[PDB]
Amino acid sequence: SPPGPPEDVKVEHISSTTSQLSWRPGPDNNSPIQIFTIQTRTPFSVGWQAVATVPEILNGQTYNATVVGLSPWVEYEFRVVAGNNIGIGEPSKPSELLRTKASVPNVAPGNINGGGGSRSELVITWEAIPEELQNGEGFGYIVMFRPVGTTAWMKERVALVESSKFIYRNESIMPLSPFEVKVGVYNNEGEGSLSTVTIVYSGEDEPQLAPRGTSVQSFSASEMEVSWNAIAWNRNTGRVLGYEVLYWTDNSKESMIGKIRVSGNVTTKNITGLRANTIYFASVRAYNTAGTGPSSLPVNVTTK
Repeated sequence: SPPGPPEDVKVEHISSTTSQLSWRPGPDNNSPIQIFTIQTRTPFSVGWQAVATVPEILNGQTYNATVVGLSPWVEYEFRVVAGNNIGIGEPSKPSELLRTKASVPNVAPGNINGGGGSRSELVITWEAIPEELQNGEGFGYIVMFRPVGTTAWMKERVALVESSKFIYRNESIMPLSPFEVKVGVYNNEGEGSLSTVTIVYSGEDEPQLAPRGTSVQSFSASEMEVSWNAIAWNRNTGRVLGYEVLYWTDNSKESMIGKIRVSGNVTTKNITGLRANTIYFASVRAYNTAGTGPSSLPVNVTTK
């Protein structure tokens, strides 16, 4: 028969990314055990995970091993499942829950980006890392930036693992000035790794005027097509990168608002997935990296 569960699983010592385990074997069930497997479970874990050991294979006479590949400052518990050459035994009762010792963070955030804000702002955004990779207390992000062609990095720390936006303010800078930026990590244990570099631009002035000549037309029941005039550019109005089309309705089934953007010089947008035989309003506004300008005068139509 497959073996009974191992007994008295205890962590002798635990460090940052490893631990020392000891266990007693369970009943042999007439078939000599030749294999032991260790598994692990954390709060952020789904059930139990297999885990690597030193030795990389545990034989039936092995009642001790070091577990490798643990995440620093994470709460761990371990169980041991015995194994036969006839079946796979039942898993043991978990060790007394314990937290691994802290270490500096090893994983820089992803999707580093930014742009927008005012003419005297550099706005930097990243994706806040998984909570289990803080690896210690007092965790935060290291935002590093510099003008292109400058050598010295400027940097400023941002506490809390959930934070994901930094704004640098400096009246000296000009609109859409390029910057080199990268974001790293830190905690009470010191500074961890940084991200690769990408380029982010300073902000600019919002568009000042509203698009005119707004009209709507409907050919289908799922669709209405909004139109308007392109905004002429004079340097004292903002630059117009494109147009945002707002559309709302107030029917029996619901009331909703929708946003859809077009890029460049496109002055027509067919909106899809609409409700049949329904009153819809539209309204258009120009956008650039800094946000939107004023809305146009609304128009309306009715679906087929």
